[PDB]
Amino acid sequence: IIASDLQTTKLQNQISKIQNFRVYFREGRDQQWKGPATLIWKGEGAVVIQDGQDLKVVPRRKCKIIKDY
Amino acid sequence: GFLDGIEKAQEEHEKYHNNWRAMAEDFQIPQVVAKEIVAQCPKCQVKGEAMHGQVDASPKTWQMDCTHLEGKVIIVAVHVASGYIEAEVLPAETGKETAHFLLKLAARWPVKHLHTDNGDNFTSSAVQAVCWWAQIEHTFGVPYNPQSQGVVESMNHQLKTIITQIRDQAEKIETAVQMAVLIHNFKRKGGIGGYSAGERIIDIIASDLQTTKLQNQISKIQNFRVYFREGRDQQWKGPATLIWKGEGAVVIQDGQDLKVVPRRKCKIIK
Amino acid sequence: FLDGIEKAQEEHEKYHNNWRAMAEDFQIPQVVAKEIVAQCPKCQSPKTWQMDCTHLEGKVIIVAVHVASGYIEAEVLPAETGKETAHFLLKLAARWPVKHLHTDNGDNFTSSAVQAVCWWAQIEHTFGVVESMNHQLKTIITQIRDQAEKIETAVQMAVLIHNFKRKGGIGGYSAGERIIDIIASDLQTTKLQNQISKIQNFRVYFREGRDQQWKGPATLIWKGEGAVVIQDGQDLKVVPRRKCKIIKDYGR
Amino acid sequence: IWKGEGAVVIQDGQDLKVVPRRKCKIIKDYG
Amino acid sequence: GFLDGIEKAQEEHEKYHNNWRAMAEDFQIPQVVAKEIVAQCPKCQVKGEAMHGQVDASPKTWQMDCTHLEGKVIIVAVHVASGYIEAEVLPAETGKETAHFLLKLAARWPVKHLHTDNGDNFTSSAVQAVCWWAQIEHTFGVPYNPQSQGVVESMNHQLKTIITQIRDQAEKIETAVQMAVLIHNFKRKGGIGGYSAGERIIDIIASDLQTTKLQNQISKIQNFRVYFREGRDQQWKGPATLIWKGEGAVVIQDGQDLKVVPRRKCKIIK
Amino acid sequence: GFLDGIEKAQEEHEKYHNNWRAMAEDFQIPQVVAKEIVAQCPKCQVK
Amino acid sequence: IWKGEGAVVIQDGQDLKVVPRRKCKIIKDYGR
DNA sequence: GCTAAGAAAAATCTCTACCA
DNA sequence: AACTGGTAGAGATTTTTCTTAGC
DNA sequence: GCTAAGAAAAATCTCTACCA
DNA sequence: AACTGGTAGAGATTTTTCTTAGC
Ligand SMILES: O=C(NCc1c(F)cc(F)cc1F)c1cn2c(c(O)c1=O)C(=O)N1[C@H]3CC[C@H](C3)O[C@@H]1C2
Ligand SMILES: O=C(NCc1c(F)cc(F)cc1F)c1cn2c(c(O)c1=O)C(=O)N1[C@H]3CC[C@H](C3)O[C@@H]1C2
Ligand SMILES: [Cl-]
Ligand SMILES: [Cl-]
Ligand SMILES: [Mg+2]
Ligand SMILES: [Mg+2]
Ligand SMILES: [Mg+2]
Ligand SMILES: [Mg+2]
Ligand SMILES: [Zn+2]
Ligand SMILES: [Zn+2]
Ligand SMILES: [Zn+2]
Ligand SMILES: [Zn+2]
Repeated sequence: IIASDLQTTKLQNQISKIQNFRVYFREGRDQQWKGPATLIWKGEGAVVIQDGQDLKVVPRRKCKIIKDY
Repeated sequence: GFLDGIEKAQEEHEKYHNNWRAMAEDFQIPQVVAKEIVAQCPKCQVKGEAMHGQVDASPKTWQMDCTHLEGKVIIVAVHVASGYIEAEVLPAETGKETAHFLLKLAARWPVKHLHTDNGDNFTSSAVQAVCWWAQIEHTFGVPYNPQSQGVVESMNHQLKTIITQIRDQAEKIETAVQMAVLIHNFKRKGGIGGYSAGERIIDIIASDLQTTKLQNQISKIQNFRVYFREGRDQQWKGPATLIWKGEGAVVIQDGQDLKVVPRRKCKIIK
Repeated sequence: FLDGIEKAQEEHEKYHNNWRAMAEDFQIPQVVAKEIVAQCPKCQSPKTWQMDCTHLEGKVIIVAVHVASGYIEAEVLPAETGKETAHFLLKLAARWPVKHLHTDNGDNFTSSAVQAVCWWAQIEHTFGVVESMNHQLKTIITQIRDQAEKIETAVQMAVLIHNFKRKGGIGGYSAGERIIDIIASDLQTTKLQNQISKIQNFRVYFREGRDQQWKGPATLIWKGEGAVVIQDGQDLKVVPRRKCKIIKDYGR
Repeated sequence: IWKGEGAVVIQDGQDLKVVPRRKCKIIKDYG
Repeated sequence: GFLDGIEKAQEEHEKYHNNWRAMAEDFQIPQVVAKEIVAQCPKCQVKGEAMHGQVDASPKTWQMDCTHLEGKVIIVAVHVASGYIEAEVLPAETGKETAHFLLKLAARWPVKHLHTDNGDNFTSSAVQAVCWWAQIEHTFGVPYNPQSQGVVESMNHQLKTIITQIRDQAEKIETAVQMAVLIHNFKRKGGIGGYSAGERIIDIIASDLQTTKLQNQISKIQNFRVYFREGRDQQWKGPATLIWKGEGAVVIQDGQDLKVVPRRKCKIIK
Repeated sequence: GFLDGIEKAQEEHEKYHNNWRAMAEDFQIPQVVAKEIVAQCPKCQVK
Repeated sequence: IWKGEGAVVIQDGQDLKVVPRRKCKIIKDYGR
């Protein structure tokens, strides 16, 4: 009972430290910097982010991705 | 110690928005802590990561755009792998004329992939119907990012410089556009092979067809299955087709995927 | 090497092979094989187009055909004057290499506008395949007529079906594959001819075995890392580089 | 060496490598 | 031969405007002749030589410009060697207010050289009168070339980003401009010495004064005249002052010009 | 961010006097700040 | 006090003295 | 007769503006 | 979760080619 | 007691947008 | 004949510093 709780907390710790990133992006006709969003997919050249239950594709030249220590 | 310095640095950044070198020198905290104080601020974070991507350059990809010259509308298509240009003057910038231009282009050359921006004539039901009938995959760029279509905007620049060079030899603008297309395609050399654009599109399409037929004839008479050992765990994967054996490594095909495996981790079976 | 050159000369003396086949079979370079063909007395078009006008549903269809492959470019004209014919010819010459044009003695084909376009684009025009291609295109146009609304759409859809969907002939190819193969073969021949003239502007003095006197001026054919192929006395022979001296020749 | 559907095997200076198809140009290069 | 090829290449370029690689391959002429055929054409020659210059960065040079923000007029001056900024909001873009701004700047700091563009407020009789009274040399840039004043346009960019960072802490725009000047001058570090802009202007001006006084005291007690031999002809030039003698070369002053002469070509005389 | 982890690690060491690798692994803070939290305590010693 | 390429200046017993680097071991101190 | 200096000519590398 | 800057010319630097003086 | 592997932390290098 | 692009931040790669296992 206790051992399964320890193993579950270890696996959830690894899963929580894999892909919890924040994205600040720049989009629109007047290109303003907008708030945080969640990274979904990251390819070379562009990223797919989820912001306010809307999917957007941003080039990596117009975004900043913040990790966790 | 520096824990009270960390609290003072948070108050100071909340007022003045220092960068990390100013806080790490004024309050004598380490640089990881000052970098975290700046990185947890939303009023900062206004800068991108300073790189460029690379566009798709397959042997059947075309890019398309519209430009303006003397109150007319020119539409330009470019073959990406060679630099080969087709261009025309439209009476209007509607979707019907863009669909007719795309249908003539597909009737002349093999088109399998089209890349455009998000203009109103390209996001149209007529263009969608022509792409459905002629079996073309249409992709659009990220909005307000002209670097996604870099080749056709570079060719907009080249076409306009040639038109100002030969402008006084024609009466109308449409004659001058077709003369500039001829000068670009056949009278300018230099590039990958020292070619012009017409010689390069002939070489690219002919080499594509010849190399598919050659490796069809090669693969239909093969033998020598290969069993190989790879992965993070030293497992054994299934039947792989040997393609080429070199002095140092071998080339195998597994699940229509090509892999280069060294000679120690594989065995050939007749 | 020299065994391959002698075998290629004997085989050409029997059967008169071509230079691509001899270069692939006997494993010699292509400039040597081209010289073997060029020395034979018994061994000595990719850019010609035909144009015509036809009628359909009160509209004028103008058709150009590439003769060596059967490749088609068509259009629908607003009238049958010489200005629209000159504009169609200028577009065709802008997209494909056109050097020889064959037409009939029509009015719009014999005009000052067509004459000025042929002068600017350097085309040889001759007045007298297109009729067979017009009949085949019109059978396709009546076959796919109900899939389109206008006549220009049906014309371009029939051009696509003719060029890329109908296969036949010897190997079973369409017309687009045949025109690209023909033009690529001509491009290979012209590039090799440029290399041949640039190499053959030299001259070779060679020193034969067990002689200390230099021989006559032999023309250079091929220059390798360790071998040199020369022509002398209507004979080809291979001399190594340690007994050769290559000098420029000014014999225009 | 081999041209696949989404990858190309090339030999560059006695080094075999696998490049994507969209990053290659295959010529015969008369010259 | 290729002499008839040269005549054909001239006719062909007159019609089509080929580049030199196309003519050198089609007509088989050498590349020097084809380069000359292109270089003698006026319809070509539309391209610059692809380099950048470097601006004057003496320790008493200032650059100045005007920018716009929310319907106001900001005027910015920058000290070039340190990056030190003064900025204000003007009621209008006339020459009277620009002359008053320049007079306050000259009353605060030592100004000897001013560089501006060709705006109407800078090419003015009031600015000319202030520069005459305060003994400032005014230079103007090449017209419609903003790269001549590169430092002050870079600082226009930095000032606007800081103003958007601290905008919600002030009511008016003038308070926000002065808060941004304080944040730039004293709260941002990194550069030549790891300094801010205020520490760097203090270091530059203080080191200038100290090094002049030190070498005045050094040069007033010198001796050791030097006779040296240089030039394309092995001549002898006149009395030169020895400044420093190093292991390998010596430093001499001749006609207020500094020269580094090796030790073989000189003799020291007491 | 780990600055809230710094405040929580200070409270946790004031109660239980943890070692520095334990605080660095549990609160996800760097090792320099964890050694400093141990170093400012008069009863403890980083070893 | 000072760490040189070959010398080290230390304070001990209200006295300053110079010890060479071959007879010294420098360790971090956590004595806040 | 053979080598090598010296200059001409060709090839390769870095960097810029413009494309709504 | 499946996207992306590129082209061509102007000089600068390095390498290859060609003629002739000298032993 | 001394060395060295391994990881954390700091320093240096390349490249981008924006400034009418 | 006397003029001229620059600044600062985001990652990537390399170097220095610090703790601990092992002989
Ligand atoms: O800024 C443009 N070019 C200049 C440029 C470049 F080419 C390449 C670069 F790397 C940088 C550049 F600055 C440019 C802008 N737009 C369009 C263009 O085609 C276009 O070339 C376009 O069609 N649209 C439609 C889709 C939505 C609406 C109409 O706005 C956009 C705006
Ligand atoms: O294009 C400008 N900046 C952007 C920019 C840059 F900063 C630096 C770059 F390397 C490139 C850039 F594109 C710009 C233009 N002008 C003036 C500016 O100050 C100015 O910054 C200005 O004052 N004048 C006056 C003098 C005559 C009239 C009024 O037109 C000019 C126009
Ligand atoms: Cl767009
Ligand atoms: Cl100006
Ligand atoms: Mg567009
Ligand atoms: Mg565009
Ligand atoms: Mg200005
Ligand atoms: Mg300005
Ligand atoms: Zn901040
Ligand atoms: Zn024959
Ligand atoms: Zn020209
Ligand atoms: Zn404690």
